[PDB]
Amino acid sequence: LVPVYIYSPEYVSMCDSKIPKRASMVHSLIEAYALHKQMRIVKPKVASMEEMATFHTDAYLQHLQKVSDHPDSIEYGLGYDCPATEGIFDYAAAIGGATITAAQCLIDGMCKVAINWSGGWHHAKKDEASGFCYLNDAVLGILRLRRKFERILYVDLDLHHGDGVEDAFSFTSKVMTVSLHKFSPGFFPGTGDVSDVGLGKGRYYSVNVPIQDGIQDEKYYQICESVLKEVYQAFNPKAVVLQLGADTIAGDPMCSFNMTPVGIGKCLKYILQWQLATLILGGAGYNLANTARCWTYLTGVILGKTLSSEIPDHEFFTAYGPDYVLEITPSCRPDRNEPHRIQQILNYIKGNLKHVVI
Ligand SMILES: CN(C)c1ccc(C(=O)NCCCCCCC(=O)NO)cc1
Ligand SMILES: [K+]
Ligand SMILES: [K+]
Ligand SMILES: [Zn+2]
Repeated sequence: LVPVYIYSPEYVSMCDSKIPKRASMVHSLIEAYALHKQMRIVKPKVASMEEMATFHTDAYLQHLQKVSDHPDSIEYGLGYDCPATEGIFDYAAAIGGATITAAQCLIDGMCKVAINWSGGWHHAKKDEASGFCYLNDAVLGILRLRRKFERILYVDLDLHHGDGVEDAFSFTSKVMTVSLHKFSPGFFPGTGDVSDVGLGKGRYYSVNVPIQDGIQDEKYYQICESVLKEVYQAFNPKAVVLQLGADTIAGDPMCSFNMTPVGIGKCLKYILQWQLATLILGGAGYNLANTARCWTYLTGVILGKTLSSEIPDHEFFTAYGPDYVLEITPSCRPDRNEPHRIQQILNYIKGNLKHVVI
């Protein structure tokens, strides 16, 4: 019935310690619009060792636990991108447990939509941290959904390729991954061309949409809708995990895409009208107020509400200056997506999906 909102004061505090206080900012703006009163608030459980090991190796988890300049930390992806800091293991278990909790609410029929805005760390591998992701909560959520759902669709609308989730399932046809992302030689993580379709028994069950700098709402939605329409018809998913990293939004320091929350919101609406069990994740997002703006707007989308344009007073009201509105304005810079290259990509994907059964 009513969407589940994964939240506790303790969870937000844990998450608050790259994105300082971002979790507080997201939650307080959502509360400032009183959207929490229309959702079922569910305290997240901390992920157990066994739950985390549904994906990650015990060697990696014990190392993460142990360092939470160790000679083995380079081997496990900890360092330049993923600093070893105290309590990072408790932080990871909290995020992983929160997404698992959301997945369990979906399995139990408590809701059709469960939200963990602090999840979405799509780069972590079974045995290695990557791209500021210590634990892959999306994979953990998908593996939990697999207890019930025979076909799971993962949609990744983060600026970056969801490589960790794709690689985790690249050999299976039970989970289809779809990532829209900037793809450009030199741009992290460097994978996810349209020719990347998965491996072995999973061949054609990964979909990658490489997009160039400067794309705005209308063309982004056209791409997303056409891919997801073809995907829905070909795969007939029974559950969806949706990653909504806001580093695509105009004003992010990544300064790559030029999206607003309204355009992401149309993609979200298209997925929601499927009326499937849907697990909503956040992810990256480096302009903190814009990320709160985005995910607050999307929470309203989930609840079918139109939010007031004026940022309501709350703890972080001043971060929304000097104009204090919810809307985000695209930057005045070129869209580098050639329409015929985009259509070539769509044709390639359509052909790939003709091989997908059931
Ligand atoms: C100014 N400064 C200190 C930095 C700027 C950029 C990066 C970076 O992109 N590094 C490569 C790793 C990018 C991982 C992207 C994480 C993400 O948003 N995934 O969705 C690093 C430092
Ligand atoms: K993506
Ligand atoms: K797959
Ligand atoms: Zn990203």
